[PDB]
This record gives sequence, structure tokens and C-alpha cells, in this order.
Amino acid sequence: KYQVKQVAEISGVSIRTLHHYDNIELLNPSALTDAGYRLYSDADLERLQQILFFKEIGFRLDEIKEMLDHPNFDRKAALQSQKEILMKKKQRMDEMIQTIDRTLLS
Amino acid sequence: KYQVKQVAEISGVSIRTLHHYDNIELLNPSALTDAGYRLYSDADLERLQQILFFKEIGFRLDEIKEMLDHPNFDRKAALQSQKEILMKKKQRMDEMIQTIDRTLLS
Repeated sequence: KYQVKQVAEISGVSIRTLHHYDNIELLNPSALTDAGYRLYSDADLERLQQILFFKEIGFRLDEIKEMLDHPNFDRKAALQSQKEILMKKKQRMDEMIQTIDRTLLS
Repeated sequence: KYQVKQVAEISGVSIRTLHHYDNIELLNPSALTDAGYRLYSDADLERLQQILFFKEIGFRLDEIKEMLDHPNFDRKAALQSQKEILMKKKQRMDEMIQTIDRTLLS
């Protein structure tokens, strides 16, 4: 029911980006207009939403492609897994910063 | 005075890695043996050291290539700049984590 331009509007996601999704089979248009323009369902938006969220959380376009279709996917698990990844990525920054403060004492 | 294999030993940096450095003009051997083997000075190690440090701090091989040769380079500035970059990279993680905790309440 929604043309590419409508969703890019609704979501705030770029057309260019949205195209890229279609291209990597990450998010594909459900229908097609009679002139050949791509059409999107609400279930389609329902997916764009998952995408934007995993993306917000820290996932790369590719690992998101996986998660989405996989059967009995474990959300709680993934999120709890990510939270740990982030916690390590953070502590690592903290170390780098410390190292800089130590050096910056001369 | 030091052959590739010696430094890879002294530094703990891989030969493969060290080679890559020579290849991107990041760190180049001073001399050459009579058979054509690459030789490194101490000033050369003196550089490998700067490299390993900027690398530890968070710099990519390329931005390090710059810093090294540039004339009146401002260390204090760079480090203070990096510390900020890191501080933002950190706060960003923190947000992502928060977002996950919020979601993980259902």
C-alpha cells in the first residue's frame, strides 16, 4: 500500500538506504504497482521497524539479515549478548582513555 | 642492525604485520643486507614504538601514517582530541546499552 517515497517519509529512512535493503534481500517490497514501482506492506514496515531497532542496538546490516528470518530466534539472548559485547567495547574505550590520561601527565 | 625476524621478536609484532607497514610506507627498513634482507635502525624501532602507541590509543594505520612525518605535529592536541573521540564513542555505547535494558523489561 506504500510506495518507496511514502515509507522513506514515514520512517525517515532514506530512499537510497531503503533501496540498498531491497538489494541485499534485507527488506523486500511485497507488491508492485502496475507501472513497476515497488510497494510495501505494513508487515513490511513491521520489519523495517525490527531492522531500525537492531541497527540502533549496534548490529551490522548483515547480522540483522540473519536474525530476521531464522526460526525460533532468541531475542532475549541476542540482546543480552549485545549488551555484553557493548560492555566490553566500552571498557576497552575506558582503557584507551586511561592510557591517554597517564601519558598526558608530562 | 636488526633483521625483520629480530624485531618481530623484540616488538612482538608479527612479520606479516611488519611487512604490511613497509608496504604502506608506514615504517620502512633503513638498510639492506648484502643478500637483500631488510634491516632496521633503532630510530626505526623508535618509530615502531610511536606506531604501536598510536595504534593502542585508537588510531587506524592510515591516520598514523600522517601524524608521524608531519612537521610541527601537536601531540598534546591529538591525544586530547582522541580522548574526546573515545569519550563520545563510549557514551554512545552507554546509550545502546540503556536502550537494551529498557527493552529487556518485558
